[PDB]
Amino acid sequence: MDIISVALKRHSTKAFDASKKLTPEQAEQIKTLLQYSPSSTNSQPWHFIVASTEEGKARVAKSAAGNYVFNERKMLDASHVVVFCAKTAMDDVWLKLVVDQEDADGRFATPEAKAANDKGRKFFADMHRKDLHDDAEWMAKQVYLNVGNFLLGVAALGLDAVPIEGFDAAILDAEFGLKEKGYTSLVVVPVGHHSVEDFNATLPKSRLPQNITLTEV
Amino acid sequence: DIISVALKRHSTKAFDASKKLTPEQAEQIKTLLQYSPSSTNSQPWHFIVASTEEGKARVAKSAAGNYVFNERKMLDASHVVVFCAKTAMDDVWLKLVVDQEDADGRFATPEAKAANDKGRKFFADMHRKDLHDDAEWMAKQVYLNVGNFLLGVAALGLDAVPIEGFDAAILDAEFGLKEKGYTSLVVVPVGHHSVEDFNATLPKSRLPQNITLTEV
Ligand SMILES: Cc1cc2nc3c(=O)[nH]c(=O)nc-3n(C[C@H](O)[C@H](O)[C@H](O)COP(=O)(O)O)c2cc1C
Ligand SMILES: Cc1cc2nc3c(=O)[nH]c(=O)nc-3n(C[C@H](O)[C@H](O)[C@H](O)COP(=O)(O)O)c2cc1C
Ligand SMILES: NC(=O)c1cc(N2CC2)c([N+](=O)[O-])cc1[N+](=O)[O-]
Ligand SMILES: NC(=O)c1cc(N2CC2)c([N+](=O)[O-])cc1[N+](=O)[O-]
Repeated sequence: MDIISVALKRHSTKAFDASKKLTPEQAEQIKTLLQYSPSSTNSQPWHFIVASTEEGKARVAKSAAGNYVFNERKMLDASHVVVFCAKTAMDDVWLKLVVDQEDADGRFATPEAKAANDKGRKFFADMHRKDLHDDAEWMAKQVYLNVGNFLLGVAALGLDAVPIEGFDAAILDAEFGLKEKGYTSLVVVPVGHHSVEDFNATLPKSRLPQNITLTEV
Repeated sequence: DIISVALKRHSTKAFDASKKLTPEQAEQIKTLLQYSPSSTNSQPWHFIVASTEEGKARVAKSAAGNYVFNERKMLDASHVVVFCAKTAMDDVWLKLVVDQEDADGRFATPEAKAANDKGRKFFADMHRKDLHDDAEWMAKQVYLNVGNFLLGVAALGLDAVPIEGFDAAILDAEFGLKEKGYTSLVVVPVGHHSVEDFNATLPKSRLPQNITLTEV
């Protein structure tokens, strides 16, 4: 069925059925979804942690403490749990890595075309790095775009999920040693299948009317 | 299959100005923008959809400086959507959201409505008072909407291209969204690519998972 039907019917799951795992093929597909999301200048300023074992999810679940105990069950009961992370700083060695990958994938007919791409990426990278001083926020924006792509995609695969901002990033970061690796956790997304306990599965979806949020010209 | 569309979609560099969206597709595009999820269902956004040649030209003005090469995408495309984020989360917006959820029957009792409003106010207060990042927090929700939109339109058989290469100050002044309490973030022309689009035949490139993904 069309994505409009998927968009109108998907929902944030409030409780997962821990016995319903992703199929082996589905496990590979969600990884493909994560990698192929678009990003400004194809910068891909991200890293993903995909927890599928009881041990792995327990380590992620440490972040659902304090005022976030509300999300612990979700992190432990879902089949797979994805931690979306953003680079803490945009370094030149990474920018080079991106251009070389496009080059190796055959996107530049001449060594001038490749040089033109590195320059174009350098323009935006420096605009945020040197002038605006918001490269951390710029990269986080790309990660959130990835989350959006990911949420609709998994729903399209007939999978349930829930985006989570309610977790302790410092706790999660320390658990997986992300700071020293050059990353920071932003959004946690448990994916699997909802249980009968998921009260949100049967409730009507609510959104502000278009006359308030949309202008046609 | 959604994996097929994720692997086949691409950023179109040039649109065929002859291919316009059908009235059904034009409606579906707005449905996608409206139904995207957001933290606490805060929906801190505004969208400007330009379908007329005059409307599109107004948007295209934000690319007259160092972004001249982006004007053609904005004019040749059937529909052009500029994603805007609120500049500040106000109690008036917070009430509109919870009252709308109430109208839509998401609350069984007035206590749940009160609890939902309190839970959202909690997250909203934290960002403006403590973290001092409410503007970026709302902007991130808008980017999440963009991610959802790009996949959605690709699945509809439509071509699109997210554009960051535009002057937000110019675009803001054009549509007066400044006084309205919004800021332009992303421009997304939607339509059908022309035979001229070089990116259409180009292989997609992404870093391998051994670099970006850790399994535990
Ligand atoms: C960035 C982000 C963070 C979220 N964090 C949480 C969370 O911590 N807990 C939760 O139960 N839902 C969370 N949600 C889900 C939203 O509340 C939900 O998307 C919204 O109410 C609309 O409902 P729907 O997703 O079912 O359409 C989050 C959503 C987004 C976009
Ligand atoms: C936030 C954002 C801004 C972008 N801005 C531009 C732009 O100004 N010009 C352009 O040609 N492409 C732009 N793109 C498209 C990206 O360069 C493109 O998604 C990326 O190189 C990956 O290629 P793909 O979209 O074909 O998968 C933008 C993409 C994103 C996510
Ligand atoms: N990687 C790109 O697609 C790209 C290339 C250029 N250069 C070729 C024209 C520019 N830009 O210069 O603004 C901007 C982007 N961008 O996505 O932000
Ligand atoms: N009570 C809820 O079900 C709830 C709680 C949270 N926060 C506390 C974790 C968020 N949210 O943050 O978006 C959203 C919802 N929601 O209504 O979908």
